[PDB]
Amino acid sequence: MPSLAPVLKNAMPAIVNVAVQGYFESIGSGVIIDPKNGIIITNDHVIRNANLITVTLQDGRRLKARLIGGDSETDLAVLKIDAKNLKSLVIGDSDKLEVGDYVVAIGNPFGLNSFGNSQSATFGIVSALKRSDLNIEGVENFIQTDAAINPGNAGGALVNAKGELIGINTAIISPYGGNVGIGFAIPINMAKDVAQQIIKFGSIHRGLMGIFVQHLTPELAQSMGYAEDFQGALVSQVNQNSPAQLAGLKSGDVIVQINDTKITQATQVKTTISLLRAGSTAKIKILRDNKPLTLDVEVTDIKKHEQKLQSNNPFLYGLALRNFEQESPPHGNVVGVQVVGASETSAGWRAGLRPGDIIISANKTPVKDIKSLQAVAHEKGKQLLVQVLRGAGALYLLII
Amino acid sequence: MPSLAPVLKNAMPAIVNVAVQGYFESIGSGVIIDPKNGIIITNDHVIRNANLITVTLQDGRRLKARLIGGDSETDLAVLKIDAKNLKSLVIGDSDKLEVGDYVVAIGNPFGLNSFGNSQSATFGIVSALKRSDLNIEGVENFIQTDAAINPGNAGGALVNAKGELIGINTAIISPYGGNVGIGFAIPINMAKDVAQQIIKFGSIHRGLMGIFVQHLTPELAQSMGYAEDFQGALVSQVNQNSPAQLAGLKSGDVIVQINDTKITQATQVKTTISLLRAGSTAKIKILRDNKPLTLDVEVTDIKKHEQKLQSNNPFLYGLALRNFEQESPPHGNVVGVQVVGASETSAGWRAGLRPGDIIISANKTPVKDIKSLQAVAHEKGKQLLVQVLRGAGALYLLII
Amino acid sequence: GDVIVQINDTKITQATQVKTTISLLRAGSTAKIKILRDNKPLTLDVEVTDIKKHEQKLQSNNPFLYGLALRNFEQESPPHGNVVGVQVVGASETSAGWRAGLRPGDIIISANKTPVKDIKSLQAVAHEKGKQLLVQVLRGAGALYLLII
Repeated sequence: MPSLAPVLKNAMPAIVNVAVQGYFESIGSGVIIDPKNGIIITNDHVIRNANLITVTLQDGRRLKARLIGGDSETDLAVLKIDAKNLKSLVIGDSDKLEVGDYVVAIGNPFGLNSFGNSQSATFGIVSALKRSDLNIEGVENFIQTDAAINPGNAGGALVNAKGELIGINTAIISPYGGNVGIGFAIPINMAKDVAQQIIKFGSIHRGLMGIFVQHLTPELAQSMGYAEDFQGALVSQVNQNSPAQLAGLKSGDVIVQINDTKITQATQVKTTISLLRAGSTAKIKILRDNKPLTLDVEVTDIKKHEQKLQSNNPFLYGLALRNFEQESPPHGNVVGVQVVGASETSAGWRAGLRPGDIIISANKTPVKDIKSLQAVAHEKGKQLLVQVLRGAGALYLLII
Repeated sequence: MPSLAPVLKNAMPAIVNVAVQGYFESIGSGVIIDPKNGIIITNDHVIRNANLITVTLQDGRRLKARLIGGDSETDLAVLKIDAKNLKSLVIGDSDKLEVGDYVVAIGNPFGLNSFGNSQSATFGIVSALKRSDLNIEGVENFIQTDAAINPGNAGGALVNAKGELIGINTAIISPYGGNVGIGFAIPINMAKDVAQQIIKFGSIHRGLMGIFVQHLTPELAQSMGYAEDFQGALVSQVNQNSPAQLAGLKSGDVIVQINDTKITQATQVKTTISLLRAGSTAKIKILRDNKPLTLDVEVTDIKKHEQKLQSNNPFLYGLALRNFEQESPPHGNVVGVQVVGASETSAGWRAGLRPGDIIISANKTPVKDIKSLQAVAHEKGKQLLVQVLRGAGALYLLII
Repeated sequence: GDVIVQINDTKITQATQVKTTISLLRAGSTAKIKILRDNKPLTLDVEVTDIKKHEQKLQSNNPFLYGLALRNFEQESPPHGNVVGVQVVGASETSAGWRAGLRPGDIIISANKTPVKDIKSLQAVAHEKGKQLLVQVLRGAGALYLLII
């Protein structure tokens, strides 16, 4: 007989039961990645805010679990179980998945197996790949399956016909919270990378290139000189003083490949960079007009680069400024720069500077334009003193 | 072509439609077990409280159905149809089922086939086996399937890839009552046994061994001297004056096999005994410590055992008694037995004895403890006369 | 019945002063307590000990039954018949017993396959040291096996 029984026999031990207690009892599933060190993988939201987490095997053993690390962005987490005689599953290649491939989802939906010896298997094909824009997670590269995934199936395994592990069941789209044949799983290659990174450092340190990326439609590709069937990631903006700008990356460029990964659409860029660790160079392969180029862009920590940026310009950082000219009573003819916006973390905001203020003098020197203001700001003192107009009133502020 | 069409062709005639009218119209499905005598099987809850039940075949024939018997505990029922030229399907072995085997569920969901010629087939694998603790039915040994089972699928057939009958679709778990890929069917071996027992006696007469069973976890197994991977049904309690107690069964014993059926977990004991008929001996194979033993335990009707139990101790039966000593005004020093609880069926309760009462005298003889009370109870009279303390007051009661 | 009359330098004239005087003291430091037992003057040196530490010294002394309130129990309760053992009046959520799934109202009839008729007997079985103590309890009509580690 044509059956999935033999293959599923060799996969079920690897899938376990996770029980959670917090300040509140949550249940979910887990997969055993490395039976040697006894470490299992599951969804972050399962073990979120958890005092005690308990893992039960098909053996029937109940074991206290220790939390190595977790990542809210990709909804992944790694646990260590202090046990032996654990069994595991062969890991597979999610990048080789094709729509229409048969898959089985193994997990504990509705807490059905009290004793852990009977996980639930549900059967389906791969509906779609590389799902994004779902807004379920910060970083999404989902596998879409019509195999039945319900509450409690999270952290469960999604396996191909051979029984290799290709995904971790995460979320579903439902009008009423029950499975309607649409479910999502995190591809194992992405998931394994996150896990292996977690064990090594205890957390994921992520960086930004400071680039905005736009989907490249065929209509749009023609106007930029490319072929209709051309594919890639269009670069709409490269931010000011960003690692991308330093590398020489420009607007109108089309990202065609990042490192080993090849890029055919914009949504692929964010997922590729998210796996990369901060402080490490990323090889970006682009086409500027129709000329091939290769750029090495630093992937930089968010907080760290925000200090280098403040260091360059301490006083005026985090401020949106517009040149301002108006005849406003009782001030009379007013010429200076207006504070369109201020950052709550900025030196200006701390000083009491507010949006809508008009800066007329800095360090007792009249300011008629932004370029003049930046000059006075450029010369370095412990503090910059500014005089601003707030409504009918005026104020003196000290940016330290 | 790789299809289920040929096999389902030889299965669809066996599945029929059941229509019910009561005081209220209910619809469901049925399967034809014996075409010779024209007997069909279905869920008990379909034909519950039913004045007239009508069966329609794929032939298009509509037939009045007669109710042989039904069992609320396993939610099964047998119907006899007075017709000829009926077709049926080969019955199969549910015990040979494995998780991942392809199965099809045949029934009339939502009443879609008005004329009976087009049952609905739904395709899925076997999600799990031996489901229990669901608390849907009194006796549960369900097959879990992700094939689509909806209202009106009850009493329908669940068939393997060969087209053999392996289950009767019974219940689903859903947040909103629609199929979410989790559905349950009664394994055919169990269902066939119930049916054949019904045909023979018209009802199921069930008995209790008076034994409490606990799941044996590997952690728990070690401390009792067994292997970590050992499996069985731990005997937590053997009731007082029970058939199990007479046979010599004790706490700490592990049921490893009952009759032909081998036992690997606690939930299997209840389902196994449920099939057994009262007044029939059950062969119980246990391990006391690590020593193999065999005991033959009588499976006894509940009403009969409680009459043997009442006969043994007539007056004080159904009473929970605690030795009582207290200095309570206006009684002064009070010594006697206190009625912690009384059974509404008890001789004591009928006599007007209530919980909280303190028995200080029996048959004009002072009672200072339970053992003394039981002695006075042991000597036989048509009635036992007791003197009780009810609050500040006292009462004389006559227990017959 | 002893009367604290002075702690260290601070002299004590009413009860509320004891708590405030000790509250200032740092853990792991000896406190000089001056009392009157009946009408005879005495001086005692009492260790001021951390709460978490003392509760670890306390668990070590009695590992299995710590955090439990136990009462001797005798009752004739169907369907058990004559029941004699110790009843769990209360359990502490931090106790080894509570973790094992032991609940108040349970009646312990056996420990390590040995029948238990009273607290003194239970404490004896608990006193002999194993990694775990196995107990059999009565919960309502049912009975349960628990493993206290």
